[PDB]
Amino acid sequence: GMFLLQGAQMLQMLEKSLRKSLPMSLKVYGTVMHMNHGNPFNLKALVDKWPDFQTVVIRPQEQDMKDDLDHYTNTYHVYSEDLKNCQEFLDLPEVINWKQHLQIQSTQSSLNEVIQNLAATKSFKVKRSKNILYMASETIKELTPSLLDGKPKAIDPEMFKLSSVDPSHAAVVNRFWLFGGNERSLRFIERCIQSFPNFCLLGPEGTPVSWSLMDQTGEMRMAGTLPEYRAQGLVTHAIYQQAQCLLKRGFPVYSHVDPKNQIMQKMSQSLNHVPMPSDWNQWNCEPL
Repeated sequence: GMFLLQGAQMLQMLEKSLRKSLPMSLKVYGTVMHMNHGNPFNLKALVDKWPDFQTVVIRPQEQDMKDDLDHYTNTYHVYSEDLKNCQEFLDLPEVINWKQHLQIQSTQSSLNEVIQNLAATKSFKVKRSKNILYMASETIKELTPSLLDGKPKAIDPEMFKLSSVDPSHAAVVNRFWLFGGNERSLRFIERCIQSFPNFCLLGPEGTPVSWSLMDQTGEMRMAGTLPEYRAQGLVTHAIYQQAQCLLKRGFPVYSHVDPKNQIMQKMSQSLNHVPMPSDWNQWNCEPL
């Protein structure tokens, strides 16, 4: 079937039900926690059955998804306890509109089978990004304790000053983001700057030299450093502060790393972030 969740009590019941599917449900779980704290991206949660759902999809509002090319807006967060149910649920046009350029995100790699099946029946092509999921040790201990000083090196506070990311910083974030470099990615970065608590280190003339952001899933993302300032652990500082902020507010701290990126794996380990067994996935889908 198809049921729309509404209000704090249902979103809390969904969070509780997803705790035993961590870390595979983490991409959804983080999104739902941020939906329950002001729903800044104006998302909605769909399940196939309630309360005993098998598949959950977080989607945006139809009337916000006007640009068929804007896969940053057209993002769906999925977790399923049964791949056949999942395929039947993602087959419903009120759940996912496959006629747009879209992204599916999940910490559950097994969904690949479902998405490759629908690629044939809904006539889309798919490109998959698969990365290493990292979680803070504090978040593992709170959420998945059965799976279980991390402070950055001191830097000169006269040279580098911790601030928030300003909207005027969006273009530099966009320039360095692996998934950015265009106007659609710039607008998405600007929505993350408006919506969430992000950190940067300012150098000469309040130019950002290193930055840490997060998106509507709660994941820490879009972090970067100007090339001239790399190898001074500036990015460790912005990420450390962003994580401390989220931990103090009771949110999960998690991120992902390209398995080829040795520097960012070592940076994450220096903060006591742990690689998890369930990969981070994004499927970019567009009509043939």
